[PDB]
Amino acid sequence: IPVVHDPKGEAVLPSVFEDGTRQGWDWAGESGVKTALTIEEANGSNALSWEFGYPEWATAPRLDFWKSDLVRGENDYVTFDFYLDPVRATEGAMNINLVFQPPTNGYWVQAPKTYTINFDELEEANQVNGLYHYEVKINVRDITNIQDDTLLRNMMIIFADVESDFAGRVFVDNVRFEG
Amino acid sequence: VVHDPKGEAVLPSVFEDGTRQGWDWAGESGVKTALTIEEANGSNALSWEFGYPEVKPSDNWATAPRLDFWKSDLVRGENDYVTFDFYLDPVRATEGAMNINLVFQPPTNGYWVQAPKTYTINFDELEEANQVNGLYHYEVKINVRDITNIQDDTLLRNMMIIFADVESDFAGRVFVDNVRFEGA
Ligand SMILES: [Ca+2]
Ligand SMILES: [Ca+2]
Ligand SMILES: [Ca+2]
Ligand SMILES: [Ca+2]
Ligand SMILES: [Ca+2]
Ligand SMILES: [Ca+2]
Repeated sequence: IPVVHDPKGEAVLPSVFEDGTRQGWDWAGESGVKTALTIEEANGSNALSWEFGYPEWATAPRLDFWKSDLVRGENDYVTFDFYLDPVRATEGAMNINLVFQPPTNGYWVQAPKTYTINFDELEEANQVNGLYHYEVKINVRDITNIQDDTLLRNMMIIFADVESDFAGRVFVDNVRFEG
Repeated sequence: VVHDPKGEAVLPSVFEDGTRQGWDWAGESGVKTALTIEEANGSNALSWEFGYPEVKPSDNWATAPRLDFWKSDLVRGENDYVTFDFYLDPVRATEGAMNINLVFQPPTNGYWVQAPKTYTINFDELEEANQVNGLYHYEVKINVRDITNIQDDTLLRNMMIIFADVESDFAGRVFVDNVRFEGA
């Protein structure tokens, strides 16, 4: 049978994953990873979670969130808590990028700046018994091609390899816009 | 500050005529130090020196060198990548990384399109990089085929290259050579 995710639920922000569902989160059709998305505990709260490892954006997990009334408004950032529990992580890095697909902008605008996690610097990261925590914060005020009322349609988060050996489980929680 | 002669915009940019072949600092560049032509790896290259500050602005591009290249009839064509040779000769590089991004400003797409994939250099991995006598050589290759908001004939107007700090202590001289579009 196909991979089966936990129930999808209804798209809501902030996404907190406390109702047993993915609160509208799913794989993008073009995701390089389509493994099971389940709700798992991280740092005392339920979180969206999956496992994967990079060979060898083709190998990159790409999460997707569709919501009809998604607009930037007066928000300046998208933020989320991100946790990693590696089985292997000793070299390279991971780049996290944010994309929206406004129909008025050819179905693609990207937050200009990349959020980078450097696996050679894990012993400097916030951590509890092999669970590493990053407060991912990506500036969306800096997107000039949209206005505050532009219908964004869907948000994608891309987790791309940078010559890493990462393999393990990851967790996403508290996805929200912030001023 | 005195740069070497700007020259005329030529692509591919090989820097063999004693000029910058049209390359300059973007107005928003965080570094505006002398841009000169210097030898790297047996060829002449566009070069500057700088170091990132220890205090990191929350705007992750405020301290980034930003090169800019204006040319008429700047188009992707059937090419899939922008490539260049990038060299670093650090005096300090013990931690962090550098993110290289590529931006064009087509008037038909809001004066801003960006290659989706960042090219990242990890300073913790210098011992694994190609080097000769302290000069590290990276083959920067950035996919532009994946920009869906341009077409092969879209006038791009200008190209900038942003060299952003990722929690690094880099200080030293860098070199850029052989900037071009190329096919997959
Ligand atoms: Ca939660
Ligand atoms: Ca582990
Ligand atoms: Ca040259
Ligand atoms: Ca110091
Ligand atoms: Ca080369
Ligand atoms: Ca040196």
